[PDB]
Amino acid sequence: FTIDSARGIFPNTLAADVVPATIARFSQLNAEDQLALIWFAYLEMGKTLTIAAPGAASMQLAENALKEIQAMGPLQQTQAMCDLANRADTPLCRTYASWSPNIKLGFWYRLGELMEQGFVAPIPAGYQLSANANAVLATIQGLESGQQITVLRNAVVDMGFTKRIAEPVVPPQDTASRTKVSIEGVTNATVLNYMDNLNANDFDTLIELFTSDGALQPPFQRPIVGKENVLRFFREECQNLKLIPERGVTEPAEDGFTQIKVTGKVQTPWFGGNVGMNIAWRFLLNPEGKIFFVAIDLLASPKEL
Ligand SMILES: CC1=C(/C=C/C(C)=C/C=C/C(C)=C/C=C/C=C(C)/C=C/C=C(C)/C=C/C2=C(C)C(=O)CCC2(C)C)C(C)(C)CCC1
Repeated sequence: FTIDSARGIFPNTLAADVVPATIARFSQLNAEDQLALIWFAYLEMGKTLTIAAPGAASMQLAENALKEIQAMGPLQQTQAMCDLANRADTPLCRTYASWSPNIKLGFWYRLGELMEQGFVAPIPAGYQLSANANAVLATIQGLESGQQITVLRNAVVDMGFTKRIAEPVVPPQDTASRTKVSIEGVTNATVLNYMDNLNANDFDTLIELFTSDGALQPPFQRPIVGKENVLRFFREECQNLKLIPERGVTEPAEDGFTQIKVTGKVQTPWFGGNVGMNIAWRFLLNPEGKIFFVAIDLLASPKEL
């Protein structure tokens, strides 16, 4: 088999494909409506969910771009934001596209604060969304919180126009303070070491669990193939997560492989314990126990656990 055919293991797993569906609809909207829709979603979400502050290093990396926008007149500030949403080719859009997701998120977090305070051009008073935009926002507001925050993050990541700029790599958790996960039905050492090393930010140990040609598929993304690319992804995008696997099932696969499905919850440091995303992991292990393929799926509902 191939990496691409391994994408088919456990085909009964119902992923929350409403998320990429909603992003596709969002992406069709007029840029000002995209910005207003997210503003509306963010303000209403903020009534029950508090977003964690961006990290200090992230803010320093975005500081020069933020200062440039803040110095513009209001019409130019709005144009710059529309440029990002339209994916226009401008210097600002190219800088934005060089950033990791967390830096992009912290950039918009700060702009949102400044818009609330009146120091950056706000969405116009009394703005009404287009017919298509209003329906997109309705869909978002009917989703589970874990799906709502995934829509927002994906919309942020998709902006700008395509070096790589990321936050510094955090030191792994010291061994004496690490916790160990417990998974009903699953004692497989590779799966357990995967969860535990990711929870400890121990990416150098984590990557050694993979085959040389192995791949990791994040939710609604294509597989990331090979140790170099997977390790880069861990270091740039996978810091400070909390994986809470609950239960799993283990089955033989072709050629002496083993396939394992685990379900549980994951927390992002942007929301902490206030949002638990419903997640499945689908592992395909070679005869020596190395990870040939692992897919991480956002599940359609808690009924998929
Ligand atoms: C834009 C915009 C605005 C600002 C919007 C802002 C500020 C939005 C902020 C949104 C945030 C902060 C969203 C954060 C979402 C984080 C998520 C959804 C993380 C999910 C991570 C997962 C599921 C990890 C899963 C993994 C596992 C478990 C593995 O085993 C391997 C690795 C990996 C695959 C990664 C304003 C308002 C101004 C209006 C104008 C436009």
